[PDB]
Amino acid sequence: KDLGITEVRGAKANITDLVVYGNGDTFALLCKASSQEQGWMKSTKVCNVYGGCIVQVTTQQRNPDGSYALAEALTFVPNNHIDTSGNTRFIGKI
Amino acid sequence: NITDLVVYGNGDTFALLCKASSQEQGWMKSTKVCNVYGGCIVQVTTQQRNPDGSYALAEALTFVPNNHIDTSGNTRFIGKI
Amino acid sequence: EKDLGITEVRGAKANITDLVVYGNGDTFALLCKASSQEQGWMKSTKVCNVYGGCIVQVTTQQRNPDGSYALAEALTFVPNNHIDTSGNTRFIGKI
Amino acid sequence: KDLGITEVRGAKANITDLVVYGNGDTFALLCKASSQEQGWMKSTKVCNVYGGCIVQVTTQQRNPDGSYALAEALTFVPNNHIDTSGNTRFIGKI
Amino acid sequence: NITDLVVYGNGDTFALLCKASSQEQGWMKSTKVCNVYGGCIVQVTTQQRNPDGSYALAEALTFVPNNHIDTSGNTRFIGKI
Amino acid sequence: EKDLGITEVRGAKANITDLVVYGNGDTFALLCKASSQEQGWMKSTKVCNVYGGCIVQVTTQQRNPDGSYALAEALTFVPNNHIDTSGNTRFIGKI
Ligand SMILES: Nc1ncnc2c1ncn2[C@@H]1O[C@@H]2COP(=O)(O)OP(=O)(O)OC[C@H]3O[C@@H](O[C@H]2[C@H]1O)[C@H](O)[C@@H]3O
Ligand SMILES: Nc1ncnc2c1ncn2[C@@H]1O[C@@H]2COP(=O)(O)OP(=O)(O)OC[C@H]3O[C@@H](O[C@H]2[C@H]1O)[C@H](O)[C@@H]3O
Ligand SMILES: Nc1ncnc2c1ncn2[C@@H]1O[C@@H]2COP(=O)(O)OP(=O)(O)OC[C@H]3O[C@@H](O[C@H]2[C@H]1O)[C@H](O)[C@@H]3O
Ligand SMILES: Nc1ncnc2c1ncn2[C@@H]1O[C@@H]2COP(=O)(O)OP(=O)(O)OC[C@H]3O[C@@H](O[C@H]2[C@H]1O)[C@H](O)[C@@H]3O
Ligand SMILES: Nc1ncnc2c1ncn2[C@@H]1O[C@@H]2COP(=O)(O)OP(=O)(O)OC[C@H]3O[C@@H](O[C@H]2[C@H]1O)[C@H](O)[C@@H]3O
Ligand SMILES: Nc1ncnc2c1ncn2[C@@H]1O[C@@H]2COP(=O)(O)OP(=O)(O)OC[C@H]3O[C@@H](O[C@H]2[C@H]1O)[C@H](O)[C@@H]3O
Repeated sequence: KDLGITEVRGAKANITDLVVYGNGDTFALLCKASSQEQGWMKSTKVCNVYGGCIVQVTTQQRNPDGSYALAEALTFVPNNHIDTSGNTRFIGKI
Repeated sequence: NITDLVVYGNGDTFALLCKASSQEQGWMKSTKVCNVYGGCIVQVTTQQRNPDGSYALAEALTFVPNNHIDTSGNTRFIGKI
Repeated sequence: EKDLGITEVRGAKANITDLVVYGNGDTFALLCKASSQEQGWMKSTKVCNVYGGCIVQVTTQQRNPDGSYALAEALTFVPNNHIDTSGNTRFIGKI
Repeated sequence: KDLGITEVRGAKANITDLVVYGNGDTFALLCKASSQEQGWMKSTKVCNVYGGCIVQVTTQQRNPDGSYALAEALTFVPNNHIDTSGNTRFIGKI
Repeated sequence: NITDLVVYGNGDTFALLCKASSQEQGWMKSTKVCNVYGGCIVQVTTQQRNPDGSYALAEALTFVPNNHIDTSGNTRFIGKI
Repeated sequence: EKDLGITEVRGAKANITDLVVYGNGDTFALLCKASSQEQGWMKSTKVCNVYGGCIVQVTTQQRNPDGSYALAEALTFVPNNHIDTSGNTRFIGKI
């Protein structure tokens, strides 16, 4: 598992057998932290919709034996969108 | 692909919005959407295979008012009903 | 092993000899399900109709090669919809 | 793990070292299915609050090696309460 | 009981509502509540210890409008603000 | 092993030599945290302020005796509240 992917173009450039259906950036990356050595990645991604957005938080932790623990959570946020017009993205009023 | 697959009801009740996967790295991630009256139900799914062949799994779900997955083109999107 | 293909209580009672049910075990009614007993997974959506809307549950279970399981659950309230079980195919729609 | 507990009185009568803080029936059992042999239990519990209720779904699956997999989920339901005045409980209008 | 415990902020931001546990059977289940303006945040927690000493964990969270955990008596409850 | 006591990005960068951060890594600001590095667990609440409310995340991680981990996450929207970080103790309150 590559712990530092930030967009679908960087994913296709680093995973040789990646298969993507639909718009791979439907959930745009808001922020992410990872340590390849400590084996973890945490990210927030946002899908803009009519009148609000869908916010996803993701955690993945690699174990010493090579296995993984995973968690995901999701919520709807009214009248906000992720702004992707800057280098540092944020959620704000539509 | 699955010889003994059994489906109850509409197996596409949650229609696929997007998906990424890698068979070698052993993970898949998808978003699926069920259109209902006045809004839609959005499901996110992650599955990761481990080196010993076992799996880690996660799921999350939310309601989105006044949106439907629009399947009228090749690229689906969630938008105003 | 876990039966991954149950669709209602009557079927569970007929296939699980020691099943114990408290209350109405069809409170969360099956909307859709897919499963493979040999590949070892099931995914289902269930709906509990309530006053003014319904509660929707999505459920995933995956069997591992060593016979253990991975599991996930998620839940949301849906206003002004109910599962309709009056026809061959069930659906969520306006109350 | 006892897979068939239905109320806090039955839990105290079967678990010798059980410790309960607060009202142990804050989340009242709505429905439950379990198989001791297949090793699983699934339950819905409901906490009545002002103007609505909190609904919890719980799944626990025992593995061949004696370990467990667990999952939980929670949502708020407006203008409904669990009715406990009958033997078979239901969620309905407050 | 925990010698190296480190707490940041108010360690009781989520106040305990109820809890059940068994040290021998190896599980604990709790509900905790954070009072906010106009409502409260309700967290449910489960932890199960395995025979090999490892753990399974689960968490869930929801917002409840116009309720607070009432801590004015020995038995706490969620009720109208 | 996982550092279970991080409270902000500056502390993570100073204690995790290969940390990589995309975007503003304090987007979810720490509200409260408890951890024991020796017992192997951490529990935290983080808040992302947005227009008209905030997003609240609760996070749990537990280390197992074999060095592996169990994890859980949950998330909800809270209307008309923000985390206030202007004082010694942070709190969620009216915007
Ligand atoms: N809820 C999802 N539903 C469907 N598909 C998803 C979801 N979530 C992730 N994906 C796909 O996996 C790829 C890499 O994911 P990843 O390497 O495992 O880490 P990440 O933090 O989740 O994604 C960070 C960025 O990557 C880009 O492509 C992603 C997505 O195409 C995206 O623009 C992300 O914003
Ligand atoms: N949130 C729940 N709360 C309480 N109890 C639950 C829940 N969810 C499931 N149960 C009980 O387990 C039995 C078998 O479940 P299962 O075999 O593991 O598969 P499934 O997809 O979850 O349920 C498919 C159908 O089975 C029937 O009986 C179920 C339920 O009585 C039902 O009519 C289901 O609609
Ligand atoms: N909440 C559910 N409730 C009931 N059943 C479900 C759910 N979720 C998935 N299923 C069933 O599993 C099949 C394959 O699942 P899969 O191979 O494991 O990956 P996926 O990302 O979840 O689904 C990608 C697409 O597959 C199609 O059939 C699905 C569904 O019939 C669907 O149209 C999906 O849109
Ligand atoms: N979100 C919770 N928060 C705090 N505490 C909880 C929660 N959930 C469960 N508990 C406690 O465990 C005991 C047994 O739990 P159990 O044996 O593991 O199975 P169950 O289906 O979850 O609970 C079925 C019934 O048991 C009674 O006592 C429960 C509770 O005091 C209750 O009235 C339940 O309605
Ligand atoms: N939902 C998230 N989405 C994206 N990224 C996240 C999330 N959640 C955490 N991160 C990143 O991991 C780093 C270390 O996290 P961690 O060490 O594993 O502990 P923690 O309790 O989750 O975060 C405590 C503080 O750490 C700082 O940096 C964090 C974050 O940049 C932050 O200011 C936290 O407020
Ligand atoms: N979402 C959280 N965010 C930050 N920190 C958290 C959260 N949740 C828990 N904590 C911290 O762990 C300590 C012990 O946790 P614990 O021993 O593992 O069990 P518990 O049921 O979760 O908490 C029972 C009571 O303990 C007190 O201190 C807690 C908290 O400081 C609290 O007042 C609890 O009300």
